[PDB]
Amino acid sequence: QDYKVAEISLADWGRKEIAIAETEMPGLMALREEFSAKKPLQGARIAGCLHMTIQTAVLIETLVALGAEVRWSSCNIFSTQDHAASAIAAKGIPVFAWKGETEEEYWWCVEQTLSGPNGWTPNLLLDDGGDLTQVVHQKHPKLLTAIKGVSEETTTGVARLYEMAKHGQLKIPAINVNNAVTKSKFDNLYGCRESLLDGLKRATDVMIAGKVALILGYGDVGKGCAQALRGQGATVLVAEIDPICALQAAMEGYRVVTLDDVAEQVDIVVTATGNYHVVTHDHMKRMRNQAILCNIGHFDSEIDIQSLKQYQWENIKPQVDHVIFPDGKRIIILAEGRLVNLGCATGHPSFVMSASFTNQVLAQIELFQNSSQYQNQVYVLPKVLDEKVARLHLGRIGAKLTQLSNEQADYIGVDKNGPYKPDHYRY
Amino acid sequence: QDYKVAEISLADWGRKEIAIAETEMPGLMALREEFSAKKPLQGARIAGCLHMTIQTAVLIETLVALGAEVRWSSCNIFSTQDHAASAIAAKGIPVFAWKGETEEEYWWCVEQTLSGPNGWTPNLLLDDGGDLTQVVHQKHPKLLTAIKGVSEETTTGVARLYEMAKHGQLKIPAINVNNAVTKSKFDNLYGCRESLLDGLKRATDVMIAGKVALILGYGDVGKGCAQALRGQGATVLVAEIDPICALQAAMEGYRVVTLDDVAEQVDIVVTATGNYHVVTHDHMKRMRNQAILCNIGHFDSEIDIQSLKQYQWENIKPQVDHVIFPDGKRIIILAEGRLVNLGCATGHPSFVMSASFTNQVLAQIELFQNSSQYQNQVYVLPKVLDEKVARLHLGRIGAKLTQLSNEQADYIGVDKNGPYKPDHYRY
Ligand SMILES: NC(=O)c1ccc[n+]([C@@H]2O[C@H](COP(=O)([O-])OP(=O)(O)OC[C@H]3O[C@@H](n4cnc5c(N)ncnc54)[C@H](O)[C@@H]3O)[C@@H](O)[C@H]2O)c1
Ligand SMILES: NC(=O)c1ccc[n+]([C@@H]2O[C@H](COP(=O)([O-])OP(=O)(O)OC[C@H]3O[C@@H](n4cnc5c(N)ncnc54)[C@H](O)[C@@H]3O)[C@@H](O)[C@H]2O)c1
Ligand SMILES: Nc1nccc2c1ncn2[C@@H]1C=C(CO)[C@@H](O)[C@H]1O
Ligand SMILES: Nc1nccc2c1ncn2[C@@H]1C=C(CO)[C@@H](O)[C@H]1O
Repeated sequence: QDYKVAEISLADWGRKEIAIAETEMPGLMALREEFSAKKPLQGARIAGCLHMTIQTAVLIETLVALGAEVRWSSCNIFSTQDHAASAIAAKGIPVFAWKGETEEEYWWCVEQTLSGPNGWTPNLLLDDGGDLTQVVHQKHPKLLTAIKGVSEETTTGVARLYEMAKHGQLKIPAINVNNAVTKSKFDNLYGCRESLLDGLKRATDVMIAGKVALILGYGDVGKGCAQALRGQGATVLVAEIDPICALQAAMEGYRVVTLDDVAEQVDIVVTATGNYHVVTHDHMKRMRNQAILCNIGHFDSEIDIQSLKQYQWENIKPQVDHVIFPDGKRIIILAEGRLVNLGCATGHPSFVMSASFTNQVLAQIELFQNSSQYQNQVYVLPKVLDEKVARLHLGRIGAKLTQLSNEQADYIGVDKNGPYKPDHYRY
Repeated sequence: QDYKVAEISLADWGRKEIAIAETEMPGLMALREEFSAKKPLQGARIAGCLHMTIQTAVLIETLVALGAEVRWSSCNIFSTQDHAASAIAAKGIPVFAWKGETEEEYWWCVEQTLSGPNGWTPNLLLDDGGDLTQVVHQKHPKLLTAIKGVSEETTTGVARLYEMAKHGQLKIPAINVNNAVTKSKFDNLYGCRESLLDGLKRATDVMIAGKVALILGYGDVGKGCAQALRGQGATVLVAEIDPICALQAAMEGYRVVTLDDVAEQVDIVVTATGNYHVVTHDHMKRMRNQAILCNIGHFDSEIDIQSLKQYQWENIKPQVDHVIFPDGKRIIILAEGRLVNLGCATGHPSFVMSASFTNQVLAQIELFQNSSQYQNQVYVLPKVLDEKVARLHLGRIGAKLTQLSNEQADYIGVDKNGPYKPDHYRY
C-alpha cells in the first residue's frame, strides 16, 4: 500500500532490466561489495527526489544494501520509467512516481517521501534540481532541524543552493555532486552526447544529416549535444553568453550565433542553458514549418511554452506535439519543453549513471557519518574519492592504468596512490 | 652589439611574418590599443625566458609598446625562430637566442637577460618552464629582492613553483598563467592539436592514416595530440596514471594501455606527461624498425635519451636522427627528445599564442602595479580577465556573443557583464 506506481505488474520487466544494468554499473556494485556487510548507512532515512529510471533503481537498492531506508519520488513529471518504479515498489520500497504526472501529483509525490508510516521522517535528502530541498526549507522547517544534509545531482540544483547560501537561506550542509569531475565531465557531457540523440529519434525519427541544428549554451551539456549532432552530419550552430565557452565552440569549428539572427534558418533547436526563456514566442513564430524544438536543461522554462497556449495543440504521440500557428505553419515541441532525453527516451545509459550515482552514495555516507564536521554551505567531495569513482569504472571498459615509480611520483610531486592533480585542475 | 642571433640579415623576413602575425593575434593588438598611450609598464624591466618564435616577437613588442624594457632568451635550445630573433634584435631589443644552442650557450643566454648595460637589472621575470626562475633563486639571490614577481607560462614551470612553495623556497610572487582557462584549455590543447602533427610531418613526412600511435599522458596536451592523430586516421592508444584522465580517454574511444605491454605494436610514440623516463631503454629496444619517437612535454627527460648514447647515431637532417641498435634495427628520434612542435616545426600558430600571451601581458601589468598586494605564493588572474582574454579573440573568428537580459542574469545569479561561472568551473 505504501507506494504509488502506474502498473505494479511491470515489475518483472523492470527487474530484468535492473539485472542487466548492474553489469553496466560497476561503481555501484563495487560499493555494495565494499560496504554491504558493514552497513554504513544503517539508521539512514533518505528522502529522494530524482528521476525514477532503471538507473535510479540500481542506486536505490545500493543505498538499501548499505543499510539505508528510503522514500523516493521523481524530480520530473515525464522522466519516470514505470517498470523501474514497479520493480522498486514490488521490493517493498516506498516509491511515488509514474510517467505523465500532473504538477499537483508531482508535488504530492515529493511530500510522500517526507512522511512515512510510524512517524518515519528523513534525516537525509537526495535531490536533483533542488525541488525537494526547496519544499523542506520552505514548507517543512521543523523537519529541517533533523536533516543532516542534502546531496545534489545537477547544475540547476547547485545554482539554487548557491542562491540560498548567498542570502543566508541554506540551513543544512549540502554536497554538490554535479561538480565531482566524474559527474560533470562525464554524465553532463557523454551522457547527453548519447541521450539527446535518443530522445530526438524516438520522438520524431528525424534525419540528423544535413540539418541545421542550434544548441543554446555550450557548457557540459551543450558540448555533448553539439558533438552528438555533428557526428551524425548536422551543421551545428552554438549560442553562448560566456566568451570563454563561445571561444571553445569556435575552436571546434562551430559557428557561434544568436537565435535572434538565425531563427529562420534552423531545423532543430536544443536548449541547454539552465536559464530562462532563451527561446521566445517571436523565435518560434519565425521558425520554419516542422522545425523541431526541445529542451535538455533541467526545467522547461528554458522555453516560453506559455506563449503557445494561444494556438491550437495537436498531439502526434505521447510527449510529441504540434502547435499550429495562425498562418498554418507547425512546430514540433518535445515533451512540452521538459528534458527530452528522459521525457522522450530513457535518459543517460547505465554505465555513466553509475559514475554519477557512485558519487551520490559516497556523498550520503559522508553526510550520515560526518555531517557535524560541516557547516550550512556547499561542499564537494575530496579528489581521492573522485579518483576512486573513476578507478571503479576502468575495469568494465578495458582501460589499464599505468603505475608511477617512486621517482616519477616525486618528479611531479604526488603520492603514487593519488590525488594526482591539484584541486583547481580542470581536466 | 647588445644581442646575439644567428644571422641578423634574417630581420626583414622575420618582420614580414611578424606583420602577418599581428593580424592573427587580436588579443595582443587590443592591449596595445588600450594601453600604449598610458604606458602602464613604463619602468618595467622584464627578463624573459620563453621560446623566441614569431609569436613571442609580437609578445615582446607588445610589452615594449606598453612602456617595458626587456631582455630576452629562449627556454629551449631548438625552439628559436632565427628570423624572429633577428627582427627583434634589429629593433634594438636585447635578445640572446638561436636555433641549435648547446647547453652551455643556453645558460649563457639566460644570464644575459639578468644583467644589462648601465647596471640594468630586471624587476620582473617572464618564464616558461621555470629555468629563469631557478637561476635567479639559486644563483642571483641579491637580484631576488628587487624582483616584484614572475609570470609562468607552462604546466611544468607551475609544478616547479608549487614544489618551491611547499618547502619555503619561493621568494617572490608568481602568477600561474598556464591555468588561465584561456591558456590551458586552448594553447595546451588546440595548440598541440595542430603543432604536434606539424612537427611530425616536417621531420619525417610519415603517413598518419593506418598507423598505431601511442600518446603517453592525457592531460591538456595529450588530449590535443590524440585528437590530432585520430583526425588523420591513426589508431590512437593512450597511457595514463590518473584514473580520471584514463576514463576520459576510454569514453572517447581510445584504448588505455601501458607502454610496457604495447611497445612492439606502436608506429609512433608521443610523450606528453611532464614526467621522467616514461620511455625507457627496453621500450625502444622493443620498438619496430623505423618506429618514430618524440616528446612534446616541456623537458627532454620524458625519454631516457642517455640510454642511447651507447649506440651509433646517424643524422638524417637537422633534429631528425636515426639510432641503430646492435641487431641493425633503427628508431627515429625527433629533436633529441626536445619538444617536437617547436623543435621540428614552429610551435603553435599565432592565433592561440595570442590568448596565451594576452594573459602574460596582463600578468605583467598586475605584478608591476600591485605586486605589494601579493605574498610569496602562486596566484592565478581573476576570472573577469580570463573572460576578457576570450572576448578579444571572438571578433577575429566571427563568433557572436549572446547578451543576457536582466532577468536571465538574475535567474542564474551572475552580473550581465560577468564573471559568468563560479571559480571552480572546469569548462
Ligand atoms: N538532461 C540531462 O540529463 C542533464 C544532465 C546534466 C545537466 N542537465 C541540465 O542542463 C543544464 C545545463 O547544465 P550544464 O552543466 O551544461 O551547465 P553549465 O553552466 O555548465 O553550462 C550552461 C551554459 O549555458 C550558457 N548560457 C546561459 N545563459 C545563456 C543564454 N541566455 N544563451 C546562451 N547560452 C547561455 C552559459 O554560459 C553556460 O556555458 C542545467 O539545467 C543542468 O541541470 C541536464
Ligand atoms: N610543446 C608545447 O607547446 C606545450 C604546450 C603546453 C604544455 N607543454 C608541456 O606538456 C607537458 C604536459 O602538460 P599538460 O598541461 O598536458 O599537463 P597535465 O598535468 O594537464 O597532463 C599531463 C598528464 O600526464 C599524466 N601522466 C603523468 N605521469 C605519467 C606517466 N608516467 N605515464 C602516463 N601518464 C602520465 C598525468 O596523469 C596527466 O594527466 C608539460 O611538460 C607541459 O609544460 C608543452
Ligand atoms: N537515466 C537516468 N537516470 C537517472 C537520472 C538521470 C538519467 N539521465 C540523466 N539523469 C540526471 C538528470 C540530469 C538533470 O536533472 C543530470 O543531472 C543527470 O545526472
Ligand atoms: N609558437 C610558439 N611561440 C611561443 C611559445 C610557444 C609556441 N608554441 C607553444 N609555446 C609554449 C611552449 C609550451 C611548453 O613550454 C606551452 O606552455 C606554450 O605556451
